[PDB]
Amino acid sequence: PESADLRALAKHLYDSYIKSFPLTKAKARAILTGKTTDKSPFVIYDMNSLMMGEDKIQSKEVAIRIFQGCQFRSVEAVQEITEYAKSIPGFVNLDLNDQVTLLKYGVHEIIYTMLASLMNKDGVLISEGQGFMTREFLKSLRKPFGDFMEPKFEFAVKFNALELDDSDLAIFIAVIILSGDRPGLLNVKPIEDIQDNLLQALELQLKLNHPESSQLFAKLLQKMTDLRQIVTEHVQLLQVIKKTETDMSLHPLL
Ligand SMILES: O=C(O)c1c(Sc2ccccc2)c2cc(Cl)ccc2n1Cc1ccc(Cl)cc1
Repeated sequence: PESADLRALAKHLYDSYIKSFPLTKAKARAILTGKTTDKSPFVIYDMNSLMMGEDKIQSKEVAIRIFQGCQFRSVEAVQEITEYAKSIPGFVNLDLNDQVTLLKYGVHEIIYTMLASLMNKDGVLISEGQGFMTREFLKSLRKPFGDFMEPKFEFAVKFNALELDDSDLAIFIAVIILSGDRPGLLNVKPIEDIQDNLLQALELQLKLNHPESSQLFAKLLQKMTDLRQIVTEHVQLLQVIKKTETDMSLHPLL
């Protein structure tokens, strides 16, 4: 009886989703189907394509500049995640430090999954679908730059297999956002109750959109906890960032 209404509420967030996320998974996999009216984006196999691809988008080296690109488009994505989380009923009624804490620990995970929406078996989409780069080239970068994005693939091959459509991610990223099992938290009640309702809606949205599917919900939550593993493992990265300041390089001619 109650669930009948929230579906609408669920779909409400769907609207804000595309209003907050300009590129949907359906359009990513679509532009990667080849059966699309739009032009096929260009691959990035070899440095030739890099030289001719920076056009279709202080820095000096580029093996760093790519990394700076990933994190830059990340700080662009968070600006979508802010307003999205705002559009969650009750979200602004929680404590400001509690909300910034919620996004504090979830951002890398949700950009992980969205990137998985732009990912595939071998490669990823760049610049709102206008580009495509390959993992094989990614393996060949100077260490540790070669190992930065591959785990992302190691998640995309597992996640995109469930082949969720945007109507599921629109609220799944909400349930990952409103997670109550984080340290340094203040108001316990609101995240518990709202995550309960969220889990109510998500349950039978999952069960409704795919009746042939067998227990995608549960194991997918298990993959949420796997995303928690990967935030446990981002501590290394945030320190490998230390390759970009005062490094005994003199530029007399450059
Ligand atoms: O300009 C971009 O949109 C982009 C960039 S930025 C860029 C990259 C190469 C030449 C010029 C800019 C980017 C960089 C990396 Cl190493 C990986 C993915 C990247 N992307 C695509 C991207 C799309 C979505 C998200 Cl969340 C993160 C990255």
